[PDB]
Amino acid sequence: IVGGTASVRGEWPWQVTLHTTSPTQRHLCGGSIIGNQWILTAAHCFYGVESPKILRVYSGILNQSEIKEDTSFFGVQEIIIHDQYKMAESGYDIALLKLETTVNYTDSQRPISLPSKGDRNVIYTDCWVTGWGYRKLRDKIQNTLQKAKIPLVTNEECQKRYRGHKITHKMICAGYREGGKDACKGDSGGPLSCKHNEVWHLVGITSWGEGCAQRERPGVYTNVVEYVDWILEKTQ
Ligand SMILES: Cn1nccc1-c1cnn([C@H](CC2CC2)c2ccc(-c3c(-n4cnnn4)ccc(Cl)c3F)c[n+]2[O-])c1
Repeated sequence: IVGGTASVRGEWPWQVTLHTTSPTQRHLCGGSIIGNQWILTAAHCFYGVESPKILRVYSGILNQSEIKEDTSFFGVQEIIIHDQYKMAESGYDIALLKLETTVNYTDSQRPISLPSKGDRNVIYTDCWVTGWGYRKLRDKIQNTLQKAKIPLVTNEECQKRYRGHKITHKMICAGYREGGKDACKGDSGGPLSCKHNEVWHLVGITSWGEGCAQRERPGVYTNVVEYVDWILEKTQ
């Protein structure tokens, strides 16, 4: 996260850190708890992942340094990538992780609701991007989970900033005109979380952008509301 600030414990309890363990253990991507056995993340995260065997899902984590050899984690039973996914910039950047067991929800590990049926025309004005990613394009995975408040941009404006790409209704963009706050390397797969009527909804999945926090180059997110039917079909 560029231009963000440190979170505190329990602040974003649906945020998980997905680790790979091949050839070494490291944070790979963010993700969001959406059910007791289900993480929603980005399909692009699994480029070069040979199988679910090497993945570990950690929940209730504030600092990456909390993770040691005896830290509990969830195994991944299945990676479900959208059947139309080819590359992040062309959309369908969405994946479900089915965990090997059920999360028991606690103050530190909580689900986030999907965008609600009937809220199709809600204007979200309180949206936050979170993660352990870089604070600038040439950096390092951060220890403490970072947060940044970022305004949604219309798809029309977003297309004007990305005239080499097809910005579709299945994407949502977010960013300041002058830049300064954005996701960056290591944040993808995590949530764009928006609060409406004091309830958090998973509005976006952090996906891609041209650089990090550049002026007139918003971050691009998978528009979760357009995949609710797909999510429900897979989780049922
Ligand atoms: C894990 N790891 N450890 C070390 C390095 C990394 C690493 C490297 N790239 N990535 C991912 C993709 C990769 C996981 C398949 C990635 C790709 C793009 C973005 C991104 C950007 N950026 C544009 N230029 N940089 N960022 C801007 C906006 C928005 Cl909205 C974004 F999503 C974020 N991430 O995370 C993780």
